[PDB]
Amino acid sequence: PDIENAELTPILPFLFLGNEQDAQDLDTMQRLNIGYVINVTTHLPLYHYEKGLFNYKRLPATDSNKQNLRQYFEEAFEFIEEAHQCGKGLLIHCQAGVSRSATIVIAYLMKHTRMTMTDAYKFVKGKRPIISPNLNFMGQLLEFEEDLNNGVTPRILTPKLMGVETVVKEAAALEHH
Ligand SMILES: [Cl-]
Repeated sequence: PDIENAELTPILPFLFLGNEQDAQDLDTMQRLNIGYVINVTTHLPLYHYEKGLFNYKRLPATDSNKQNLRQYFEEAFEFIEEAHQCGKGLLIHCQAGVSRSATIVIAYLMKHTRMTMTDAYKFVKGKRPIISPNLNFMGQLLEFEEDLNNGVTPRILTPKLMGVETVVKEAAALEHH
């Protein structure tokens, strides 16, 4: 509880990070032009699925110290890019939007923005303070960051994304860290 009943966080113009609440808030979603959802849990339902409005993708993971989240990065990344590729907004969430969801977004910012693991972590954190991936996930993000830098993973730096202004705010924010 406490500060945990936070508001849906906008990471990028087309990328939002939230909790199981925001996952249910059909009004905000349609308002924000959400067309895609990623549910990073195994037990929560794909809210509003029946309504046949958005496209979904579940990354069946728990916030355990044993969970493998890497296995899902690539997949989650495409789905995020698909939503991007076509003017739709994407909402990613888990339970509290505190550990699992965040790890995915941080990883994302890493792969598509040669941003450091710490910069990405700080960036997302800046916009959503409650953020706190678990040490298991932190290590995976560390490995991932190493993998990116050594090239064993195709870092996609295609301008296919962000417009100038977006990149500027991004850059300006990292300057604050
Ligand atoms: Cl969580």
